[PDB]
Amino acid sequence: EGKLVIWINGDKGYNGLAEVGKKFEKDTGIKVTVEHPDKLEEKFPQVAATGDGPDIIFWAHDRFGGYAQSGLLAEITPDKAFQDKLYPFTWDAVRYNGKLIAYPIAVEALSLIYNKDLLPNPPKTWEEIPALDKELKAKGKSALMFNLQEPYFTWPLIAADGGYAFKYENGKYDIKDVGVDNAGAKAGLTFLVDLIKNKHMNADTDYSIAEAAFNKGETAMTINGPWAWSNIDTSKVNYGVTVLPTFKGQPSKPFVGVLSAGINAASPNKELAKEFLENYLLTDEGLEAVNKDKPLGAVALKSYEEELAKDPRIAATMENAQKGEIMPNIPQMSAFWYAVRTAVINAASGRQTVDAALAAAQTNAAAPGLHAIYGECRRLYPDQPNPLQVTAIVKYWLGGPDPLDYVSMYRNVGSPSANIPEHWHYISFGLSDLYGDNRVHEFTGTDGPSGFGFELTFRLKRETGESAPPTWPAELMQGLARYVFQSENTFCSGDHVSWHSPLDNSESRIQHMLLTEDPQMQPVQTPFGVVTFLQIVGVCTEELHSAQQWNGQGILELLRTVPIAGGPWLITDMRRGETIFEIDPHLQERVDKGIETDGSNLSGVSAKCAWDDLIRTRQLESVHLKFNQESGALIPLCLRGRLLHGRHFTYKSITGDMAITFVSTGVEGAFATEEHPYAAHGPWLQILLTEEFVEKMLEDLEDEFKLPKEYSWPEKKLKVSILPDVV
Ligand SMILES: OC[C@H]1O[C@H](O[C@H]2[C@H](O)[C@@H](O)[C@@H](O)O[C@@H]2CO)[C@H](O)[C@@H](O)[C@@H]1O
Repeated sequence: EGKLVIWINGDKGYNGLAEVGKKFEKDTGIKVTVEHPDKLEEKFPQVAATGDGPDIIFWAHDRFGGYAQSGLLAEITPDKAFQDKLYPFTWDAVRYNGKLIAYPIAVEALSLIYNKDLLPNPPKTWEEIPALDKELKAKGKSALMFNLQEPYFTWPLIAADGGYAFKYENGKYDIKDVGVDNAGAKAGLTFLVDLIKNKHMNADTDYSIAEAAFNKGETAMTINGPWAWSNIDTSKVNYGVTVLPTFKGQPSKPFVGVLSAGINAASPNKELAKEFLENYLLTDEGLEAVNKDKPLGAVALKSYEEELAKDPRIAATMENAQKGEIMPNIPQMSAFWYAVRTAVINAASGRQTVDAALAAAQTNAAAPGLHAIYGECRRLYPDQPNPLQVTAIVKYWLGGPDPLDYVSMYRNVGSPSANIPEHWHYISFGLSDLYGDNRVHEFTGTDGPSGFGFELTFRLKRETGESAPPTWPAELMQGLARYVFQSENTFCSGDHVSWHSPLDNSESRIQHMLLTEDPQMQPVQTPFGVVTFLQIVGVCTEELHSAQQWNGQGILELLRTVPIAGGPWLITDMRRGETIFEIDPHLQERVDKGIETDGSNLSGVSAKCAWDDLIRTRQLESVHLKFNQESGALIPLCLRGRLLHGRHFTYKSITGDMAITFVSTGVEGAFATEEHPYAAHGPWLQILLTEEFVEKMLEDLEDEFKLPKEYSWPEKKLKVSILPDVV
């Protein structure tokens, strides 16, 4: 046996297609499920990896070339007698690198739908509409309303003056030659932004807002595909479907899309899928059942096409399809669509000028490394297609100071069941290789790290009454990114960073940072390398010191067990006023134990100290070490945490040039022999302590405020005193 699961976008006929699925189950006994998940075009390549996905997937052909290259689609194998049933150009739309990768279903193209009662003669040009809108606003109506959230609906205007996505030149598509940035495209988008300034259209208008407006008669026009006609029938609005308005004398060029059905390559039911598609859905009866639910446009099945051809609504669809351009199916299409999805929104909402919104989409459409990261982000935040975002306006590769080209700011609602608070999630762009053209980072192929190999992320606890994420952390990430770039020393999970300043420039006690693998962002494959995601975690100086004395990983584990200091997701709360050792005093024990068993990472310190006798190599037999109180409290960590693990530890002087290097029995390099344990080169003193003597010395050192204290022995002496160093 086997099941058959189908995905089809919500605006299409999923109920008519379900009827066809019923007839299949009747005649065959195989159950056909139909689902219309949100953002199915993005979710497919996500869950086709785990094969948790549909046996069949429906969408415009432009997406498929991208699926096919990722090996997510099985090649379809119709015989000649079936191929003759559909038009040759619709098989063209589903052909990628020589193979048929999906069955074509229907041809879609945007048309101008107008309310005959409100507007008997629809305007032949775009420029007519501002005028036409004043007349309609007088009697309380509007002239035009259509989806401005999706570039698919505003692209006909942008392309009217000849703006394009990729150029069909010399037999192929030129992937770097994108045309969203030329005069024609700016002329089209400038005109769209104008309409919104003069309040003929509103930037907030999405699909369901426009559809409701037109179907209640509140607006005289709209732009939409054959699928929308069904609901205008139910509204009983007296409407007609016609050619789109011209712009500057040239026609609107809508991207024509062929609704196609592909078969999952991980489907165990490729044969059942071939039967359902070839001998049920693709016939006069099957296509009819889907057309009745929501019109398909001009179907690819020659027979049922000639039957509907009379329908003037179809005639107007193909008239606009002729003036438009058929969408390419190359993998780079999704990139292009996203680049423009943003450009149009930013340019319309006022976030950005038309001239720079399109100049942005130009570099970002071409740019593979950027795309991949956005793809993960969109995997985490499906319902935030346009996040507040900081952009470096003077790019880092034109001499600019700030190396992060972008920093995106998402809203993470957290988890109420697992005690993870609502917070802001920042992701950076530019530490990895975004463009792969040797502009910022050396191109090192698909094998190895992409640029530095990671991007920063940050999770900031949401303060109360905060409508939007603050922007100060984007500044911080610019600071860290500069730190990495200039030094060329990369970071790993567990590393620490001394910042010595409250991260937000308020008095916050959080003044440092540990780094750790972001708990949600998953490493990505890029055509320029691999990109993992490091997350910054704010910490107090007390905690930064623990991480230096013990380890980064160990302290990170602790921040996870104290919810108000990070929790499982290590969220930074900038209003935290207590260290984790003051919240849970019994944690200090865990660290000390962690040091006794793992050992200290601290190889030395710059502190107030000196030594005295009681270039050459002076061999001595009586030594008097002098420390500050602060650096004297270190001595037990030096003994227990390093000399016992067979490691050296060095105190540098900083008031001079003296130094004291404690050396265990049996470490290479070092000139105290233990025939004569106290040798000096210099101001450079090395003193070797046997395990026996270290263990007893630790008993004798118990750190109260008495000074100067002094400890003595048969070997040696050790003072801790106060001002002498600074004087
Ligand atoms: O807007 C970007 C989007 O455009 C196209 O999506 C269309 C789709 O082709 C239509 O059948 C209908 O469902 O409207 C969609 C836009 O809301 C592209 O096919 C798609 O890849 C792209 O992301």
